[PDB]
Amino acid sequence: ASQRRIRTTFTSAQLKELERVFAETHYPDIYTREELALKIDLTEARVQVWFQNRRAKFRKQER
Repeated sequence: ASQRRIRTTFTSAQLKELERVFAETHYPDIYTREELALKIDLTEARVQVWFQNRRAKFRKQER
């Protein structure tokens, strides 16, 4: 099952990696999301949510 979309379930190491990938690729593709899912050991849906919310936050903070 997926995790709550508004809850953080990641470590500082996991968030660091997720942030790094975001900076490089803002919209992970099929295979990238798959690998990301393996990195966090959670459904791909969880990756999609994180990057979707992170992208929204980016746009809000974008100047």
